[PDB]
Amino acid sequence: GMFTCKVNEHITIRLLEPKDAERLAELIIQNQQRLGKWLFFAENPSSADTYRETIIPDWRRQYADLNGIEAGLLYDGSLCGMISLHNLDQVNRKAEIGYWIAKEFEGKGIITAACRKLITYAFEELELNRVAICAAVGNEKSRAVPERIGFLEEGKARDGLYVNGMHHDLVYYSLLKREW
Amino acid sequence: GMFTCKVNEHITIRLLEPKDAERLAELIIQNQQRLGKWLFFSSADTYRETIIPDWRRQYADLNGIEAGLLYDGSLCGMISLHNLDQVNRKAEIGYWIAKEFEGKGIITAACRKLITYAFEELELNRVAICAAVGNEKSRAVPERIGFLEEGKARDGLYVNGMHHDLVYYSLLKREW
Amino acid sequence: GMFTCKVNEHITIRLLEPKDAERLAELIIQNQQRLGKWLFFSSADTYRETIIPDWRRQYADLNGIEAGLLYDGSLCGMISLHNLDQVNRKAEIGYWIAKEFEGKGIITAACRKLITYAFEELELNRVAICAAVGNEKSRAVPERIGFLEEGKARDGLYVNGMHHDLVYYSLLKREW
Amino acid sequence: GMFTCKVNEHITIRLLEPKDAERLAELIIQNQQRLGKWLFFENPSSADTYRETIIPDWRRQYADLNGIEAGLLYDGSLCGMISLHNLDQVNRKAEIGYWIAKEFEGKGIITAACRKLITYAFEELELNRVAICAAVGNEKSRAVPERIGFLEEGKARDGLYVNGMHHDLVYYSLLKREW
Amino acid sequence: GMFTCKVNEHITIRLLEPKDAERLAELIIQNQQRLGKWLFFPSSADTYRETIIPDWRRQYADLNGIEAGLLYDGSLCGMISLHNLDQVNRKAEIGYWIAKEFEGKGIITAACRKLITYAFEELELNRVAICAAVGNEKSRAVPERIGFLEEGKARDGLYVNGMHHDLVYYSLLKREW
Amino acid sequence: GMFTCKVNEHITIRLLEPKDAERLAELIIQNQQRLGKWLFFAENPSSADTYRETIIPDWRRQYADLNGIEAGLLYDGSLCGMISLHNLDQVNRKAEIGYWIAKEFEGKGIITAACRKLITYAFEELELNRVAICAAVGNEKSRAVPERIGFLEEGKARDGLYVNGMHHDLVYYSLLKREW
Ligand SMILES: [Cl-]
Ligand SMILES: [Cl-]
Ligand SMILES: [Cl-]
Ligand SMILES: [Cl-]
Ligand SMILES: [Cl-]
Ligand SMILES: [Cl-]
Repeated sequence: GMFTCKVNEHITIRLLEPKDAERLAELIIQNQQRLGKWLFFAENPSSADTYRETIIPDWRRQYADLNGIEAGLLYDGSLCGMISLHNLDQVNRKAEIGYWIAKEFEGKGIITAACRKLITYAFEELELNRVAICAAVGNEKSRAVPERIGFLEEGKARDGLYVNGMHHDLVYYSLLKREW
Repeated sequence: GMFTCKVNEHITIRLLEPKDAERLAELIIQNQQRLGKWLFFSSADTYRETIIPDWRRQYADLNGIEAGLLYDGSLCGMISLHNLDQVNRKAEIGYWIAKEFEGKGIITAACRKLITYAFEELELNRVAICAAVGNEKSRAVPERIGFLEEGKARDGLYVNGMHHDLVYYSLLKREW
Repeated sequence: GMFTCKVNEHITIRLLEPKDAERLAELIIQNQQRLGKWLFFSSADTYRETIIPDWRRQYADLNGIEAGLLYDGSLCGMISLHNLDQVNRKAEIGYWIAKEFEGKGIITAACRKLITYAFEELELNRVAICAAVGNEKSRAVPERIGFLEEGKARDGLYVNGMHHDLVYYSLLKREW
Repeated sequence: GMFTCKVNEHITIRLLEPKDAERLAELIIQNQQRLGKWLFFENPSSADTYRETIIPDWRRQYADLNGIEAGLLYDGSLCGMISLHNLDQVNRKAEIGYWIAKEFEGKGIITAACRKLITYAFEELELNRVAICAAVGNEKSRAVPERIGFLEEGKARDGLYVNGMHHDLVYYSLLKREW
Repeated sequence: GMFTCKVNEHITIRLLEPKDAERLAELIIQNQQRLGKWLFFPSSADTYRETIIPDWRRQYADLNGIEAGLLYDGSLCGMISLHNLDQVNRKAEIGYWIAKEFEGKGIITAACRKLITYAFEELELNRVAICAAVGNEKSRAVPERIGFLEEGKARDGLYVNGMHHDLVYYSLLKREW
Repeated sequence: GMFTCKVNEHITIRLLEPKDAERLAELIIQNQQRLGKWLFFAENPSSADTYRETIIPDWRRQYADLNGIEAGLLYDGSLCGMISLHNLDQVNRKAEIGYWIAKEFEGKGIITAACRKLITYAFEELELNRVAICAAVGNEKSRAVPERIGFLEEGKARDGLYVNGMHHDLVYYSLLKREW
């Protein structure tokens, strides 16, 4: 990585590249039954070849054009999962954050730390005013993230998700620049 | 229009076209300092050359409809289905109408047709409407129709300099 | 469809959609023959991802309309306004329909609507219909509507290894 | 011009470049309307728009292989355009059009350039049919197809809008088994 | 072809066309790699007809470079290109290769010369450069016959089947004309 | 910037963004009657709109597409120049480096320091074999950069540069990944 984001001496964020195709792909299979509650939706497989030629390239192109960041999470130099800034709406000065992490790395404080830099990035660099995270109401290591950083529940989206044939509610949390 | 959507008499819905440009801009200037609370917000050339055509390509590519409203054959506003998300089987609906035509019950009837389309044609499960918190006129729409208030986005809107909260309403395909 | 053209209680003309891909291909195969005599060109895939997407985009950009014909609700064929030439204020109209439905006077009634569009909305001065010099059922159409024969295109067609001539018919605004 | 079409010691045909802009805008205005009849079209556009849009678009079209929009060069310089359009591959046919300045009339330029274009059409493209149409009252173009061996096919009623009005178009086709 | 560059009575240069795709693929397969040294180093008719040839054409339409075929007695014996065009710096490079079957007939030299006049007279560049693997006699000789001067070496400029070789560079200045 | 390259405590490298256009354009008008010896010619120089709408966006896509870097040099926070890796030839495993700096920032070793990070990346990530740098023959300050890091002079380009009306020679320099 020429351009990189050091979160701490253990956590690193960087934009994927095509050569990241294999690990991501494999890294999404090793956890292929679960990873849908964390608003992504890999109930039906990654491909590696698809990631190499289309998804990652599209992701970079998007970073190039400035609508968001689809990035990889790194712990001791290995892809553990991904973090993301999306639904960027400059006029309204806001974006949302998503993320997910391989089970093995659950519990080391990765996502929470990665979100913090990403939050700092969002408020100081993009001069955004609001950042939101959402998570399936249902159970959450994921809701736990906005709650240690200090977001506020603001609402629910009834049937906001459609994972594995099932309808779930989505709960919204938001954090304002002045509160941060 | 070859292709059109009759809501009832007086009220027809249709994609815009380059030639709608001079009037769309006129209609937007006479209302400039309002559409924003209505979640929208101009050089009538830009619409002809860039914005109307983009809205059209976007409809051709199937993600959303940005359409014009017509009262008795004239453009009096817009209605719109955006944030289409086929994976979560949900979308959202926005709208705005020129003062001139307020109170004749257009938006409501227009949304009713749009929701129908969302629900039996795109087979969406969820439809939301979103309104700045202080604008009773828009909120009145989800409310007569039967949506349920779902939450707020703190600081959701940035209208001419200030912060305002947005409030969401939703309708499920089964409550319909 | 949000946006249709209702010809008349049986017949609606409407844009095609990717999801028409499966029926559209079943309907061309069961008619792989007969169809180049009505001057028309693969898989439910190529239609789903490439052909219809471009027709729609063409419509969004304003050159012509490649629409489906719908009898009592389902696709029975397609009607077309092509070679739009604005400067010269003219265009052509082609069309085809599945055998299943050849008796219902669909093509003619659709054509009649599209003609109205060409002259009243597109403000065109001229519309032409073209046909294989030997397709009596095609030739009938312009003729019944009142088009004049203008001439022939020598070898204008190449249908399966062989070539056949094309006959032109035209209709001027001040006649319709 | 690296790649070129030598009609004869006198006439050459070749793609235009952006640098040809100045002299195409200029050669056309020298002659405001004498053009919509010649089936171009008026309100003559500038050198910039020819240099940055029209000529590049013509070249890309040639690269993709549908049609030629080429400049006509009479002994060194730009005296007109000839072109191959409505190239219909499934029906194996195209249409040829052209125009030259009032200054180059008489020298058989169009006729000569057409021939090569046609020859290309029939054995390279392997097209079956080549057509030319022209305004009924525009003997100058008409003499061309009649000179080469095309047959009058029909007239399109009101097929042209030169300036303000409408005139009819007369058609001429030339099949392959036939030249 | 409508548009053609006539080098001489036996040699013509022209843009390739999709239909040229089967012949280029074969011409390359039966030569193969002894062309990696030329500066070419595979893929099919299919890839040539639907991607490589079109990009080539499109780049000719855009006025950046020429990728053309060499024709000996109406037939494709190889290619020549004007690449790395740099209009601001008034310079370009020229490359080529022909099939063995057609070696020794003076084709490459002949087309280079034509290509050169054009680089100098019509595009009005000041500089023209050519390069070649340090040990590719056949290729190095063209520039020297024409009167290009060796300008320098690019260390490890080539990569031919896992080995790296040096590139030697020759330039020719307009006034040296 | 989220993703950057910390060269050292004062010098950072980053992809430029549309909002850097005003500063880039001004820096370019400010110099420019050099900037030719430096091998970066606008010729018909900047225009803050053009860099914002076209030039900076394309550079960003190139970075996404993975074929080069057009980055900004920041001293203590702000643009003082650009570094660049271009002519990326993955097949021959080689590429070239360019860079320019504003006069007021001359002589602090920004370029050298930044080229080393760039090289590192070139040799240990794109895994290139060769890296070159070229410069105007009489551009002592530029020439100094390669020679200080230990490249070797490889040859000359006769009239390779064309500055303000006239021609000058380009001299080439190259570093082979096995000399590191
Ligand atoms: Cl965590
Ligand atoms: Cl209302
Ligand atoms: Cl019928
Ligand atoms: Cl003549
Ligand atoms: Cl030789
Ligand atoms: Cl330095």
